[PDB]
Amino acid sequence: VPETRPNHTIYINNLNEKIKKDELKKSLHAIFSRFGQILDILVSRSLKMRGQAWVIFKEVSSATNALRSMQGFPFYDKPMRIQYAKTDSDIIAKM
Amino acid sequence: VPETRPNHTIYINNLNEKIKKDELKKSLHAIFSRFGQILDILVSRSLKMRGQAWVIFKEVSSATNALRSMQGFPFYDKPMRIQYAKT
Amino acid sequence: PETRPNHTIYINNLNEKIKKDELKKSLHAIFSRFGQILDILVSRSLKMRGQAWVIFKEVSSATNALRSMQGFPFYDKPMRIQYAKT
Repeated sequence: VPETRPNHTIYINNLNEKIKKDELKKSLHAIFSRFGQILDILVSRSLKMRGQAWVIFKEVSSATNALRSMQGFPFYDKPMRIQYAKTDSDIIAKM
Repeated sequence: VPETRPNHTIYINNLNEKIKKDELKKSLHAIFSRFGQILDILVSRSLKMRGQAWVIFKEVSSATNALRSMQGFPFYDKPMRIQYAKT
Repeated sequence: PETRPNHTIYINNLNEKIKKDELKKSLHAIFSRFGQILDILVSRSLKMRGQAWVIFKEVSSATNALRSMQGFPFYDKPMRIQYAKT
């Protein structure tokens, strides 16, 4: 059940697909910044990748609090669906 | 993203529209009183207020614990959708 | 009542594709971080499908598991969690 095992990265699904990547990244930064230091936020607007984002935290504890605190939060009328990434970002190996 | 910025008041939607007002308020009180001092609960089944409820806590910290703990709780067979109220 | 803390969480909206043995091993792997699990009840009878009970040694463990895993998207389905009721 790797998606339930804490690591530095949360995977968010069920995001409103009408939000532009630029606006999405700024909004996710304002939502998630209260849980710890964000290294970066990933959004692909490649057709298959819409409604999805990755928030990478400096510490695992920050990602866990963010995941438990924001699970199901109705953002632009849609509940956020949050997991941990199955694999954690290469940036963590470089920390 | 002001719906995600902590406030004294939580805004709940996706409430079961078949529950009547006196029973919905009493149930909302019984669920939310463990998180802090509740100043008041606004429910109306009138117009664009239906399926919704405002719980006003004495302290913001109580609202934050209430919203995070009860987000998606299946209340009368519907998952609670909880935001902070707008200022 | 479903909101009043007790030793046991009742989970539904579980994907019915999952078989008894894998579902119990998966639920133990998911919920073991919240406290000591005493057992997990699963039945693959029709009326018991998509459902499970996780019994913790302490009520505080059950409360943490329910608040922490509420709505968790497991096999494409957000977990629905309540405390066990009569």
